[PDB]
Amino acid sequence: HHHHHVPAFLSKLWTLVEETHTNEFITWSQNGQSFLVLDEQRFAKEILPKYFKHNNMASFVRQLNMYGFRKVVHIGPVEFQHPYFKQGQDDLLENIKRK
Ligand SMILES: [K+]
Ligand code: NA
Ligand code: NA
Ligand code: NA
Repeated sequence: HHHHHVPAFLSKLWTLVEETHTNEFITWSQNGQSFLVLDEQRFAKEILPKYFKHNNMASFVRQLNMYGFRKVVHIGPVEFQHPYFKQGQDDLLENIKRK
């Protein structure tokens, strides 16, 4: 029920990150506070078509930016975070707003 009013993109993303089957491509990271895409190219070819019906990483990242996700960088893989996108906490998803 936490997903009714959540944009379909975000609901689908959260479920994708949660799904254990897809951890080889995309996983929770930083104690569930961020998520990690292990290889942009592999992810865009093998995950984006099934889950989002396209194969374009820059368009997926543009949607992340639209909802206020940011990149996590060390002081290829890419890591993103949003304060209301967290492991086992889909009750927070309704807080995520568009630009
Ligand atoms: K996953
Ligand atoms: Na951003
Ligand atoms: Na996050
Ligand atoms: Na969440």
